[PDB]
Amino acid sequence: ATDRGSESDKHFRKVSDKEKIDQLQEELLHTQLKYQRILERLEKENKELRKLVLQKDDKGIHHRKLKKSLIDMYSEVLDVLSDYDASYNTQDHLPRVVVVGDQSAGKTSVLEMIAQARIFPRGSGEMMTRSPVKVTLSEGPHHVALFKDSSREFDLTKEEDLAALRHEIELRMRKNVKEGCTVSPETISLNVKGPGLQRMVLVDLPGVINTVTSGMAPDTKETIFSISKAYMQNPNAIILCIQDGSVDAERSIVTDLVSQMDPHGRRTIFVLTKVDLAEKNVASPSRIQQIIEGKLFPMKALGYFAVVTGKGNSSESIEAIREYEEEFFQNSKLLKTSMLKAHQVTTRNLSLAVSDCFWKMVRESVEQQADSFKATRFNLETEWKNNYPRLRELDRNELFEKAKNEILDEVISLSQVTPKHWEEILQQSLWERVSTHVIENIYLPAAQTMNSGTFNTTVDIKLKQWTDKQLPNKAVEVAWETLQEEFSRFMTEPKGKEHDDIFDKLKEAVKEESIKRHKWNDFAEDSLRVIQHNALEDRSISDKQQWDAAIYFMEEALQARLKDTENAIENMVGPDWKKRWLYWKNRTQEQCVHNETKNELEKMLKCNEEHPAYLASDEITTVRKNLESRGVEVDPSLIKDTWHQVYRRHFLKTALNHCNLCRRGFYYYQRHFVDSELECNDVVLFWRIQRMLAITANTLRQQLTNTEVRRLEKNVKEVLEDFAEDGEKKIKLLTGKRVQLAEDLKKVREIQEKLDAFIEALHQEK
Amino acid sequence: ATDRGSESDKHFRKVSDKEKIDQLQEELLHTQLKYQRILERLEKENKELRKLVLQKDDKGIHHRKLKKSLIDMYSEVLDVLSDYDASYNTQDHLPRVVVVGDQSAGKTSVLEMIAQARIFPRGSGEMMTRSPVKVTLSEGPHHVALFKDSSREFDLTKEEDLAALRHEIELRMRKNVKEGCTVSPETISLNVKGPGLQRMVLVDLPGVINTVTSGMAPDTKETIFSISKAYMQNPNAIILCIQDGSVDAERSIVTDLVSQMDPHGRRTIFVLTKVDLAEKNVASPSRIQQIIEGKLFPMKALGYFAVVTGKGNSSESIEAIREYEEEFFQNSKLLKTSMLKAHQVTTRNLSLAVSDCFWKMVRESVEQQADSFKATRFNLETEWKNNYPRLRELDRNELFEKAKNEILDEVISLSQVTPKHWEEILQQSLWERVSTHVIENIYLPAAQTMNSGTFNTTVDIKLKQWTDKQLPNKAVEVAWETLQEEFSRFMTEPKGKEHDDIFDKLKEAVKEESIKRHKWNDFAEDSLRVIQHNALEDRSISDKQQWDAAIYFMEEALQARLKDTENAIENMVGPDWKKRWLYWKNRTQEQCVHNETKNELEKMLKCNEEHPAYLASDEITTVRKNLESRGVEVDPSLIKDTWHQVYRRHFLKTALNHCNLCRRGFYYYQRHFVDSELECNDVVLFWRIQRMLAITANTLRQQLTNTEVRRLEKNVKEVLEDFAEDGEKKIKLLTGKRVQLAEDLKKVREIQEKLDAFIEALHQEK
Ligand SMILES: Nc1nc2c(ncn2[C@@H]2O[C@H](COP(=O)(O)OP(=O)(O)O)[C@@H](O)[C@H]2O)c(=O)[nH]1
Ligand SMILES: Nc1nc2c(ncn2[C@@H]2O[C@H](COP(=O)(O)OP(=O)(O)O)[C@@H](O)[C@H]2O)c(=O)[nH]1
Ligand code: ALF
Ligand code: ALF
Ligand SMILES: [K+]
Ligand SMILES: [K+]
Ligand SMILES: [Mg+2]
Ligand SMILES: [Mg+2]
Repeated sequence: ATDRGSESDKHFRKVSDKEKIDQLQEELLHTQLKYQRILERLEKENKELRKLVLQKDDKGIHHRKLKKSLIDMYSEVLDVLSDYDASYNTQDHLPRVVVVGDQSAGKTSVLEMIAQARIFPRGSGEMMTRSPVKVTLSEGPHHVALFKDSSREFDLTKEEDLAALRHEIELRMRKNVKEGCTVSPETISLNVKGPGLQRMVLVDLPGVINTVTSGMAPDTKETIFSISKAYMQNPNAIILCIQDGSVDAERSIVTDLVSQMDPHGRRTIFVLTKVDLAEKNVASPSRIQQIIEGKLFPMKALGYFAVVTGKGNSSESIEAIREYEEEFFQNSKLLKTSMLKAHQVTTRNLSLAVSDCFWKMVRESVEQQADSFKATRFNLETEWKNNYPRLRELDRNELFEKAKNEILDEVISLSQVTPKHWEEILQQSLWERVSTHVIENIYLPAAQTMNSGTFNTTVDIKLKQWTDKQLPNKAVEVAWETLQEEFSRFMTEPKGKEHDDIFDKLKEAVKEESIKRHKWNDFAEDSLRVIQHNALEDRSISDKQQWDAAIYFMEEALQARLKDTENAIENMVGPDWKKRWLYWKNRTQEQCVHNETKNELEKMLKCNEEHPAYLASDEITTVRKNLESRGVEVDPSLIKDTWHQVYRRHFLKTALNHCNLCRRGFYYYQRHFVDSELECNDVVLFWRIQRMLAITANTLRQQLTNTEVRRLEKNVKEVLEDFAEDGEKKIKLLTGKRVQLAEDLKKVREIQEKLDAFIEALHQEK
Repeated sequence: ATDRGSESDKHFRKVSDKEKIDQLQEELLHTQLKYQRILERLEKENKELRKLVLQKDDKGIHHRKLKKSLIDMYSEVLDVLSDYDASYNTQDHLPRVVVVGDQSAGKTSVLEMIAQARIFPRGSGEMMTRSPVKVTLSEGPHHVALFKDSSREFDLTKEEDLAALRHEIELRMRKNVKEGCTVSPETISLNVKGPGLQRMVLVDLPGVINTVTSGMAPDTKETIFSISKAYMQNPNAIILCIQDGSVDAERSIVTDLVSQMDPHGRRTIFVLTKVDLAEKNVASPSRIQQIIEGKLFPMKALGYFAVVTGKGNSSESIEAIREYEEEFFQNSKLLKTSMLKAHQVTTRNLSLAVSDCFWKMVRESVEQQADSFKATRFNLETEWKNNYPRLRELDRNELFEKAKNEILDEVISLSQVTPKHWEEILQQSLWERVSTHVIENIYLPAAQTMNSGTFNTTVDIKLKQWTDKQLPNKAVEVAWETLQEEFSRFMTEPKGKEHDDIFDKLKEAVKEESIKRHKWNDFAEDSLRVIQHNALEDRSISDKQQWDAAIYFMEEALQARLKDTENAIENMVGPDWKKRWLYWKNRTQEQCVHNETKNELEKMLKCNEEHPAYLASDEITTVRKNLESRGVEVDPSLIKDTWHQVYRRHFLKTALNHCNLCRRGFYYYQRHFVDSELECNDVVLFWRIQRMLAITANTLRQQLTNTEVRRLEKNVKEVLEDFAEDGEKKIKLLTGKRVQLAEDLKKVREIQEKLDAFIEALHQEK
């Protein structure tokens, strides 16, 4: 009878097994223990069956050391790195090839005529590049590129598919840009296969703008510079410097961006675009001869200075661009009358030369990263472990689940609270809430008559009306709060000096959802009304012990009121001579008035001890004249306020003296046959309420332990499952700086594997 | 200007004038004044004597003094006395033409013989006359009728109006008779005029059954006898016994009743229905002759007449009665054998014998009804003079008006209550409500940490959440309930002896109605939330006096908590030896066990006075084993609860000593360049709590006095209007037994005036 919710769950839980254990045992334990093992061993078979078919498309199985997915290893390493750390602290050490040049140059053309002319939005009229776009190029058949690493199935040779693919990239480009600028560092990941593509990662960084026009947000050019740090602070970056062939080199921006990155040109190759505009204006090949020699290019870029040319139409196909480029370069005086042989100028030579320089840098510098990340992990683990010796290995998934079980365990522990605590806490809390209402609004005005029948009649009518409207509504609220008060203590209270504060955000977050769903039984009040009516209706106290308990607790309530009034009075009247002379204090003129106003009222009560609480205006006038006769002029309102506090002090002392004789007078045996005027009807009123609330608490406790705590437990389970799926809150709640460090350690460990996997793939040559 | 009465008077006068031209008086200019022309025209109509002369002629002698002046006025006297006196004990002097008998069909026919019109319910095989039906008969324009309170005139020569009269009578009978019975004493009244009518007042009473069949309630026969004795016991009434003539004289159900109520033959006249069955010998002719002569009556009788009717139909005219008077008696033995006398054949002789003796009884007996009227008025006025010298015709209207005015005045007085009292009581009530919530849920749990900064952080977070969710709702509850308390104090019995309870019914009903109809401002809680958040942000304390005030505030709260804990502890462990060996008491086994556990925990806390609230189960086991070594075995929860109580007591004593040191330090001076041992933070918290409570109380007082108190006053006025319009609620509320005495005195006076006018007219008739 102490608790019934736990028994119900066990009974039906066994029933479920008795009917379905022959299916549950296989699914719940046998399958799950083998499930993890088969992931390593049997999924291996299905992965290999498809992988081999995919490798045949790659040709990796057919040809040793030659596989189109071999270059995809390089991108996988960077994809983890960008997710692990997209900031300069990690990005600055990641090898890459970047397209750098004046925005007007159309610098991206170096990549458009390879694969991107079909799927990347282009054309003049507006700035196209909005954020770094990385394209993973690989020798292979035509295949729809990955867009934001998302799979696609499109034909790259038909306009209808390509147009939709151009839309997809544009959406990422603009969405990466936030208010205040037109460019964003947030990168876009593309991976395309097709003929003529080289194994390398080329990034089209947003074009630099000398000045921010009114058509662009003010921070455009500063943002591009910060994005330009992808190479300016990256010793592993290869820079393709694009000179806008429409304008002279002395008008360029790229010269300063790269010359401050590598003034020796060791990390860069200079490329020129739109050279054919030289013949749409008065061509000056003598300036081109300086261009090839790098006289006017401070970065002294190394390699052959390739040139890109195009019809300028934004619909020219990749094949059309290649054919146009070859014919123009092989005949134009810009290159035929200067030392720029077309077979070195052609973009396809740049793609090969860029691919050649790409693998040179990657193999040389990649091994340094493996040592760097390993050193990082050891330094992080040493400090992380020393500050958190308890957690040698931690994850945010492990952190959440521990709380999930811990929370459910505590709420169950809350369900283990004995009724003794519930009944005492509910009874004590509820009575204290309504202890003054009865005294001030029911008892004291009823005490103004000497007719005990009216006294009991008056209160009973008020109580029944009060009972119907207030008592069960306050009682449930106390019970609802009382359960939450213990729940919070069970939930988030520390175990002395040991406490995992890392879990407090989730615990309180779970509570708020669980209390919102904690709807107390809407009919609990109806039972209490019947109970309270019966508890009040039965006023028969035939037991001395019932009398003894009721009177002592009534005294405490009255003594509390007496001190409450007395403390208010002392402030109203101030210190007496004992404290005025002891602490060198004095009275305010109001306190002086109150003391004399008190004295006159005390004298009035000294004789008229039975004076009713209500004062006649003649008494108010009499006091005023009695005080005015001593030089004290008092507003009637002061007297009435003084009167109320002093009267209760007078009354309450009388009531306690009545209580003293009620217990003592009846206690003496020979006095029980003396019918004195000591009808302790207040003890009858107090006793019934004490019993009435005690029964109320028991009804609340029964509902508390039978229905409400189970609803609280059920809601917690519903909320915790929502949190289990709510990754963002789990991240937002689990921010303890050790799980985040543990998360970083995991990512560092993964990168070390990914770094070595690619490095291991480099070592396939020997 | 400062502290000058003249400025206050000028401000009050300006505001008063603005209110005088406000919307309250603006509406009256467009709703009341424009009808003063109609009021003036009505005054001119009232001052003209034309209406008074017309009333004198119409309500007195309109050329018919005997038939008109005091026949309808006699009916009014009877109606007013029956309204005042439900019983007939006071109607002995007022004669009536009473028709009683069995369920004979001729009961309807005799009443239509005297009231010569087919106006009475007609039926077969049933007792149609459920309830008494009064008809006033007199001369006037031929075949005209009236129905009391139906606002309709009836043509007695057309079937539609006679049917309307009968159907209205039947409907009133069906409303007088409740389910389960067929009869009801409630009356139905007609006013019928025609040249064939005498100055008579007739009552159509249910026939006697003396037995109940067909599922009818067994009380029906006693109800019938009571209805019929209400008149048959009237000394001045005239009783017409309707005898069914289809049976022998030996079967007469009503003879035995009149033989006891009228053994002297002074009222009772027997009439034989279905006289055609004497011609047919269906009924014994010998007994018919003897009843005509009167040899068969065991009593004296006033007379005997024949009921000259045949089965006929409901459409048969009165002249059918004349035709039967010719045919039955010229053809039958009733004259051929001289069984019946000629004057008994005539029903006009029955009508005249009843009418003349009826008015003779009127003139003989009605006059002396003034002696009992004067005696009743004397007794009522004597009771008033002895006990209620201030009591007047305090009927449903006067007491209601006085209570309404007192209620409005007391509500205005409430509306004028000073802000000081409002704010003080609001702060005290809200502190009573929130002190233990703060102490138990914020302060104590926070106290577990030694870092006052995290203590303050947790306290502020909990306070903000409590403000957002609970605090303003408790504040609004406090304001509303405090308003209710003051409103009840004004509305309910003043705490004196002068109160007259007679207004308590209306005062309490109005209080409940206005309180339940009152609604609080919707958005007070949002302002309170913002205000309380800002006040919480205000952590700047500079005055030692605020420090000490908050110290004593939280100190008194803490001492109350400490005493509660100590009393619970004493209950848990029982009294000490000082009482065990003084009052010869002892501890229970649980009490000794708890005392030993407390001693062990005290020893533990005397080595670590800073031990946290949480206990490890190893400490529980150690205490259990120590108790075993002391002969005591305990449940872990026993130790846990003892620890809870004693540790809280210890913490409270420690906090009280901490306050004792706080009052010897201060927020700023304890910290800067001093070796303070104090580190006091509770004072700031509870000082901020004091300030927030004071600000909330002041905001609540402003909202109250601006909107809510006047809203309650307006609701009170609306409720008073509703009660004024609600006659029934006034009837039930105003049952003070003095209202009823006033109503009885007024009604006795009215019947005395009607009787005096009636008797004066009677003397004018002689
Ligand atoms: N004349 C000429 N036009 C080019 C060349 N490369 C690209 N374009 C034109 O520039 C436009 C878009 O090229 P794109 O590489 O996207 O430059 P961006 O949009 O300014 O970054 C298209 O209309 C192309 O025809 C080139 O080498 N010579
Ligand atoms: N044969 C015969 N029929 C009568 C006599 N009096 C009345 N009736 C018929 O019975 C009906 C009696 O009316 P009823 O409603 O029963 O009177 P109630 O029972 O006293 O209310 C009339 O409509 C007549 O048609 C009578 O003396 N002889
Ligand atoms: F014109 Al660009 F990136 F070169 F938008
Ligand atoms: F039949 Al009756 F009164 F209705 F005698
Ligand atoms: K452009
Ligand atoms: K009948
Ligand atoms: Mg572009
Ligand atoms: Mg009848």
